[PDB]
Amino acid sequence: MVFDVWKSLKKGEVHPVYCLYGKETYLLQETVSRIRQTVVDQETKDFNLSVFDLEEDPLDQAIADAETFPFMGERRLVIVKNPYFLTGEKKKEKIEHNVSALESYIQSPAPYTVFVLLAPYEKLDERKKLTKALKKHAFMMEAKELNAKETTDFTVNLAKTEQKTIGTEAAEHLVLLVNGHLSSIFQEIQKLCTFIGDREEITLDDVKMLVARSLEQNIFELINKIVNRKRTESLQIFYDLLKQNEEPIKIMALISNQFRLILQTKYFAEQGYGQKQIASNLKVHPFRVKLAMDQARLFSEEELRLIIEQLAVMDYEMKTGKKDKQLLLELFLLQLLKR
Repeated sequence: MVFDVWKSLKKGEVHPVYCLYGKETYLLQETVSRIRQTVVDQETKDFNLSVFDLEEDPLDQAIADAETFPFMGERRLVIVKNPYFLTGEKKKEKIEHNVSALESYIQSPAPYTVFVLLAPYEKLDERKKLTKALKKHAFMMEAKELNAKETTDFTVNLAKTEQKTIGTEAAEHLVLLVNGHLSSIFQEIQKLCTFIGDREEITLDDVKMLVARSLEQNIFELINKIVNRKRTESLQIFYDLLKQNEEPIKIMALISNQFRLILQTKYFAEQGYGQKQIASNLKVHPFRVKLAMDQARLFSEEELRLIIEQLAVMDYEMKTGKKDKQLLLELFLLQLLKR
């Protein structure tokens, strides 16, 4: 897990070869950053840090760097992004790398180098020689996209890394408020750990007082309330947005993005595709795809198409000429509530 690596780095356990994979790029990024903070010194970072992207860079140069002594430092850091040849994708499109030299390197790596493969794919091809070599010689870490329940456990465990705790109710509420984004959970957990001072436990009350419901979560909820005929609850959500000075045009764009998502999700769901395949097809986090799937059940295809076109018209009427922007939005939302 991400936590195994993070805890290891803090104990001074830094290994010569890592393979960080999975589609949760934020955790890949955060981990690469912690490894950097561990091995690189700012005074020598020009000399002891190298980043390559195998989409455009030669593997051999990354290896030649890895085999160079650190310069006025104890360790060197070499980062190698996008080993697409670890997957089963169409191999004709890009650079034809020297995989065998890489296999050789990870099997006998330079003791003074920390070599990190950053492979933002869900799955590596287990049949590939190099994949087998990594599972043996590299510290493998998967940063997968989480569902609702997994996201709660992640939040609970995250608090522990700061020597605090958070109960499952408080954690579930936090995850709800930030609409499941891990980057937001990480941020809010750090704020909460500081906030509670000497106290050990982040309470549900701490979460509610400190953590603001995200705009994107508000948009989601506004749409729930509307499709559920809860007239005042949804008028209240909309008002609060305006009242904290969100721009009507921005509110509209987010509403538009969600309705487009619902239509797409409904389209693929009705062909039997699951939360899993839809997220990867749409390049949207499964957490957010699940919610769109739930909402898609409450609208017909024809409604969604109408709603979407209404929003494109509003976008144009707002961007061009002088119509009352808030009024345009009021009318739209009122139409939705009668209809």
